Amino acid sequence: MWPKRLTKAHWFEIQHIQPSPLQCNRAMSGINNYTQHCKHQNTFLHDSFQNVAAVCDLLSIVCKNRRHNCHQSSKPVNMTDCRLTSGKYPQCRYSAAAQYKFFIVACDPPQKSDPPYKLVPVHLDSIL
Ligand SMILES: [Cl-]
Ligand code: NA
Ligand code: NA
Ligand code: NA
Ligand SMILES: [Zn+2]
Repeated sequence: MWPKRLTKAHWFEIQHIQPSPLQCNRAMSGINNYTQHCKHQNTFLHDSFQNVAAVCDLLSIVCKNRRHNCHQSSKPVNMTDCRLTSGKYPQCRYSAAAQYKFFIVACDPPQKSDPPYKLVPVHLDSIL
């Protein structure tokens, strides 16, 4: 059972930091249970939390929401794009598509419950 009271960064990890190979139907089940719906799409970054969090130390750039707490990866990474293809919740089923792309994360100072880096990733802003 996932903790019931997650930080933004912890939810980012759960939703977007997962290793490959991974199967979309299985990998989405916890996320969907947590949100009580079949999420229509989700991108899994096939990199470690530590490596993704290190992107936060890179130059800050503008986000889609017009804040300036975003940061671009210095290299592309392998990622899987899970796209909902059928099922009534909780029977959610997905197609998978591999990608090899740069990403942009929004980062914030850690909350008290987060690992005590200078900044932690909280939102997958873009893939590009
Ligand atoms: Cl991972
Ligand atoms: Na509390
Ligand atoms: Na990984
Ligand atoms: Na960068
Ligand atoms: Zn949709």
